[PDB]
Amino acid sequence: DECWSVLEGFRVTLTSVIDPSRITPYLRQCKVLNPDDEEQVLSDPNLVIRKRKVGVLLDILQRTGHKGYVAFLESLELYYPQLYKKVTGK
Amino acid sequence: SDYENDDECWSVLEGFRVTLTSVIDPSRITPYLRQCKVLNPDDEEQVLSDPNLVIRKRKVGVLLDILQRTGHKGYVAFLESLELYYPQLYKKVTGK
Repeated sequence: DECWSVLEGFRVTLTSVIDPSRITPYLRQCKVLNPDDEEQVLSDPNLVIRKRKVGVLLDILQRTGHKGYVAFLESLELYYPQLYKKVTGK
Repeated sequence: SDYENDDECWSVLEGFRVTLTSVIDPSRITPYLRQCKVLNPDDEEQVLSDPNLVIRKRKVGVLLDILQRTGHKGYVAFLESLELYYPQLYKKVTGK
């Protein structure tokens, strides 16, 4: 049908206002975004932007003390194994 | 002797900060960290939000293209998400 092509006139309005991370959880639960879709939308290919977001993440985790430190290292061992070895001396 | 106590553990990662922040794509690990109970949903939204319009616009464009490929089901779901989270946009694109 024609629903999406009709919405095209509003594309720039939509893209200017929406912060995608506010709606991707809803859309994932609707099963119209698969996990690879969401990872694609939310990923940060620009280094400057990525660095800022990781910095904010580290700051949030730091405020939880050792608990966040341990969970963070677990997350590296799972998703960034080479980074894990570098920061833990293994 | 403990050299990563609650007081000092983060300071030991300080020397790796530039590398950590350059290699990690945060959206890949925030779901796991939320399951470890060290990130609240509010924290995760702070991390993943995009304050730069140019970046936001690209990501929403990518999202819209993915949703368009799911046809009418994606359209209905998308409009519901606007009803809830962007009510003024919902009205605008539906004529209210």
